[PDB]
Amino acid sequence: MASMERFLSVYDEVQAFLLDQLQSKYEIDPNRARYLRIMMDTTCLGGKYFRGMTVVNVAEGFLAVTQHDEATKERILHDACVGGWMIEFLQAHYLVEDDIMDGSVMRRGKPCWYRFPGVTTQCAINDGIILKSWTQIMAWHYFADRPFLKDLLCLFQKVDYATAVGQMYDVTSMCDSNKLDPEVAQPMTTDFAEFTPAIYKRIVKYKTTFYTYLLPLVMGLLVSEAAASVEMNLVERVAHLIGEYFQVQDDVMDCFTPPEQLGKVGTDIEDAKCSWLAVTFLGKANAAQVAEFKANYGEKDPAKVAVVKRLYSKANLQADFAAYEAEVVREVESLIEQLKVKSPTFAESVAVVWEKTHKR
Amino acid sequence: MASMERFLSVYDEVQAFLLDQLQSKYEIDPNRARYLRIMMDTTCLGGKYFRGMTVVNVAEGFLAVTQHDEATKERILHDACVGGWMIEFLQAHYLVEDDIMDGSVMRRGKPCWYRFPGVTTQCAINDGIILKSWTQIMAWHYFADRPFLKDLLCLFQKVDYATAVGQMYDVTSMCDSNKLDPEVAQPMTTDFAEFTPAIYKRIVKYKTTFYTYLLPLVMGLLVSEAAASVEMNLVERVAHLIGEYFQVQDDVMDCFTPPEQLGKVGTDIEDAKCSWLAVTFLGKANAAQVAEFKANYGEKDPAKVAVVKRLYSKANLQADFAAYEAEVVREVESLIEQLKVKSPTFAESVAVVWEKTHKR
Ligand SMILES: NC(=O)CN1C[C@H](O)[C@H]2C[C@@H]1Cc1c2[nH]c2ccccc12
Ligand SMILES: NC(=O)CN1C[C@H](O)[C@H]2C[C@@H]1Cc1c2[nH]c2ccccc12
Ligand SMILES: [Zn+2]
Ligand SMILES: [Zn+2]
Ligand SMILES: [Zn+2]
Ligand SMILES: [Zn+2]
Repeated sequence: MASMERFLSVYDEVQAFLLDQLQSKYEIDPNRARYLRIMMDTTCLGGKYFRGMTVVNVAEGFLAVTQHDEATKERILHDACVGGWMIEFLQAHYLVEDDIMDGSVMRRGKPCWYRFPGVTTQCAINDGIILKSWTQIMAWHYFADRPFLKDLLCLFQKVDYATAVGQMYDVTSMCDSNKLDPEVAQPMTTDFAEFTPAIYKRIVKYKTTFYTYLLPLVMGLLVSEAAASVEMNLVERVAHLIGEYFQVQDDVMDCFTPPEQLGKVGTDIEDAKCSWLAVTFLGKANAAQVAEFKANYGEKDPAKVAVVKRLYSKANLQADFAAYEAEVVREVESLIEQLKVKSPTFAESVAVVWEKTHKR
Repeated sequence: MASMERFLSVYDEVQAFLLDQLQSKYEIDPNRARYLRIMMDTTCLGGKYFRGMTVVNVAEGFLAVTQHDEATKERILHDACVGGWMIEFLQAHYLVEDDIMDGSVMRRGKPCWYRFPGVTTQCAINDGIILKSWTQIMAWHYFADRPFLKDLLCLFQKVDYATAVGQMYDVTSMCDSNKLDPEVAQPMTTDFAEFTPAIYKRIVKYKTTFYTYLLPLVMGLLVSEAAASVEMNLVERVAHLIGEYFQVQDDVMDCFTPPEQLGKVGTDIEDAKCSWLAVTFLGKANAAQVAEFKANYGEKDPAKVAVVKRLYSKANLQADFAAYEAEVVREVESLIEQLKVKSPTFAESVAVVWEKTHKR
């Protein structure tokens, strides 16, 4: 069985399980079951399934070098699929709630879920809640007697929290920290002093890397019973590095990838985000370029957004991206080599994760 | 130590723990720590702490009849407090997100959290996410080696899901079920056929009773190591009964308690909610009263809201409330007696829970 086909089949299985359980235990009626089915499908399907598949791919690496009964190999791959769907559903929660928080219009070439006519924000906040609850229902049902359940739930819990923290860092990244105050509306930064590489790294580390790289890699180890084969400090370091690179790419694409390819009109400039482009621009600009940036950043007006996009082009940030890319290739290859000391198989999974990120 | 004083002290302890951990592990800065402190305080404190205190009160019942070392009694009461705060923080999550979903203005005589000038919906959705994440961080840290941790996490997980499901039932309770469709905007019911006692019971059971009564009672048993002393089907039945009664009271107060005492302008009539008053009115009204109800329910216009409030007064729903109250007293006393068979101590805790609900 090709891994994707298996992964997708298990989607249907898990869907049927959750909807059947809503009918047999939660007194749900068929129309609300259908609404939840459509919500699940709309919010969980249609991406690349990179996160979930990584769990599968890591478990597959281990199966290739381990002795198991056929039924045990099937159980491990099933677990990896269910674990991969937990992560996909966790992502789905975040995208639903983030699109509402940000007033986003499109996601993957279709309207954000809250914008569907029969959903609205009033339902969609709650639908996002249900998405994350489903992660836990999946785990407790499929993994009830599993030796890794404790460790998986504790990991998942910490990743989810880190992610929420990172969302706070992200949506506040254009405020001056000294002024943040629930009681007082926030004038956006005028100095941009907090647009630094270290601060940027903090935002990305928490908002993206834990759920996108750390969780799938570690979940793949846990469902394999393989965590003690690896140095967890190395997994953390490589996860944070690769996940940073992934987010820098995303930031560049926000600004420069045409909307049909992105699936979205990018609005990071209008949203004053602490993006890689803004931080890097500010790391090389002269006084006049800085002053023009400050006059135009963070504003819906398209003439102002264009001035920022021009500032970026003429700053030749492509060069900085290529230098950043070269440094990450060094560090990621170094980490892959260190991982080979205790697990060559896992190191290869990490190499695959890196290629799929690097090329896309 | 009076139980409240202990409960409140443990709030400070847990707060310090979560904020210190954000600084030592999550790279948080002091201004964002302060923002999270104020969010926690605003959203978690100021109510009656009925839910959390019930956990304490049930654990206290058991301590009174059990032999324990002093240090064990302190550990059980500390656990009960932390467990009680999990529930308080879970409630806080729901109120934050519900107030946003419903576009509510006030909560406990103060602006809803999303309405604070330095919060906004964009932050508040996420703050509500963090609230629920904190429940899990508390459990894993305080209960890491506890024999009940599995059972507590699984229970909490199921209650939270039931609650989310119940929120879906509540916000869709004015739609015709046959028309619910994510793709199509929802004309509210014209027939009110789904305003029935059974349907009403389904909404309240899921939206309120599991988190308000079932979870605190069962948590109190789990932290006491006392769950096998009791018939869980009876706990469920009494929880659902008392929690129904609590919600009927709430519904009556929405409509008839002046706003300064409620802490809120009630909007259930404008919001077309399936409330006890609407269902009960429809259970006794004549044709002309029904037709006048349908012409005015579910509309902001204050002349229309007054017509509905008059319809309710002149229908003498006070009589139906008194009859409903009498029946619940029978059933709750019956259940309390059945609970005495295996645990007289627990039955008394349930009697206390009932009195605090019945009188308030
Ligand atoms: N009328 C506007 O659209 C202004 N707009 C709002 C964007 O949300 C965004 C960027 C900007 C200012 C701002 C942003 N984010 C913040 C957080 C704190 C303090 C200021 C901001
Ligand atoms: N302009 C208004 O305020 C109309 N108002 C909106 C209230 O939210 C509410 C009651 C009503 C109709 C409605 C309600 N809820 C629903 C769910 C599905 C379908 C119709 C409704
Ligand atoms: Zn966002
Ligand atoms: Zn982006
Ligand atoms: Zn509500
Ligand atoms: Zn109410």
